[PDB]
Amino acid sequence: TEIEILAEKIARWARARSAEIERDRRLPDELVTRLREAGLLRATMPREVAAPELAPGRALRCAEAVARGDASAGWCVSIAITSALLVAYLPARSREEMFGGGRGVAAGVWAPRGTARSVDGGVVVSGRWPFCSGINHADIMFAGCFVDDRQVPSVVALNKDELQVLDTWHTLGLRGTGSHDCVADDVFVPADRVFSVFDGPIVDRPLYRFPVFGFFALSIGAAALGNARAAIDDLVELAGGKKTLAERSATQAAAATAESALGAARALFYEVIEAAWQVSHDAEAVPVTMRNRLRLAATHAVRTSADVVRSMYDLAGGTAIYDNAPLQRRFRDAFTATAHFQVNEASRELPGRVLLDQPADVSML
Repeated sequence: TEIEILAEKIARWARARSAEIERDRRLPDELVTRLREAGLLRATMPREVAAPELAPGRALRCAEAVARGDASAGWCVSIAITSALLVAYLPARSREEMFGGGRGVAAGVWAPRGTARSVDGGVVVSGRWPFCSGINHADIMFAGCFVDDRQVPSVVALNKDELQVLDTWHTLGLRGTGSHDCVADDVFVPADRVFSVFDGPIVDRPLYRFPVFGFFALSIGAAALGNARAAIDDLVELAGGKKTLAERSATQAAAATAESALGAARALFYEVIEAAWQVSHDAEAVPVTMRNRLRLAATHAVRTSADVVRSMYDLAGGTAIYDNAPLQRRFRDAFTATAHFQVNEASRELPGRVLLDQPADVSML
């Protein structure tokens, strides 16, 4: 069957529904079903819950291919396969309750915005989390919080049932991601469903040795990269018959600059994923040096993708300002992705610390 091939087929479906995806701020049910049937929304869950436990380079290649069809759809894949890693941090019994037998699609917001009081058998958590991508089609939301007075934050596995989904996702781009805010109000969480990411996974296999904050950052890079490739596709198709635009010296120098910039960002992206994947098979934890390279490459990929899409948009000139032009949505989507905290310009400083052998807190690298 081959999941990469299914990803490319689903990308073409996402492209054909892209007007409706943006209009409704959500993926159509038929597209969620395709994604679910191909295993893409649970690809990185462990084999014990009937899931592919797909290697991370393959999973990220799948996210990128769907993003080339539609950036919001690919982003949904990115967040679902990142969230799905946390299924490996649940004790066997709550894992089987929420995800057993092919069940459960996860969303996740890592920021520790909740406050959790400890009680008999569990905790009581309240808080509000912005930018919950995929909450429209997920069952479970992993959310970060502080438990009692601890200074190391925790994660609680909430059911969408007990949450209030507010209609707040009115944004420049990535509209289909429906990344609304979610509110918990005195929700009880059994102990079964509270953990620290910093204690490591219950399932101790290579996919879960792969750095989990690195993977999060890389999945945004994958969606950005797939969006940018689609923008170059759009410009090349326009330039042949616009009068021509293609026959003109600045256009080809710019097309050449963009193609080599994107190719170079893409090549570094997969080179560092493959190198970290190899050492994820070794006894010791993946070193800080390797984790540093994953974050460098993720940020570079998102920022280069934005530069590339901006250049294509600019070359299209008067065509791309109109709502019916494909480059306009790529532009809007690319400059929503650059705002994410895992891959913004500020995320260059800590990985620069490491490079310069300076004292650094690398707990979330």
